[PDB]
Amino acid sequence: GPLGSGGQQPVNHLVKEIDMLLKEYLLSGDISEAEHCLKELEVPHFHHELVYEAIVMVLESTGESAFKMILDLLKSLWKSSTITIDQMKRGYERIYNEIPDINLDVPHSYSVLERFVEECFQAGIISKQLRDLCPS
Repeated sequence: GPLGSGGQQPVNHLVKEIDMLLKEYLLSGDISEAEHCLKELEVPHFHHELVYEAIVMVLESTGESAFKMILDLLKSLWKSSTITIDQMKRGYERIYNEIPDINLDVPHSYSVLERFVEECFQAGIISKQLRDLCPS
């Protein structure tokens, strides 16, 4: 019985779906093709992570290239009945509790989150509650 790293099996396949999905979309540039991959799976209890990862993705990035991609990506998924109101709020709240160094160290991401949040406020996907939760 050689080795022995954990008594469980590799079940992190779903995690790769989003990782590859986001990257793929950022490469191609089609929201219709992206949603297609998400439609294949019916796990609404996981998609919540997609939003967060998507937001943080650009938050750390450097350019509006991904900013509009992610924002427009989640925006469509929200009105496409793919991202319930409880999902977005739950995904955004994570940002307020997942910005340890993203804000302090390397001052630039914060300026993005603000624009990303305020931008959604006008889209009609987030209520004053969430927008108010974000630091301005």
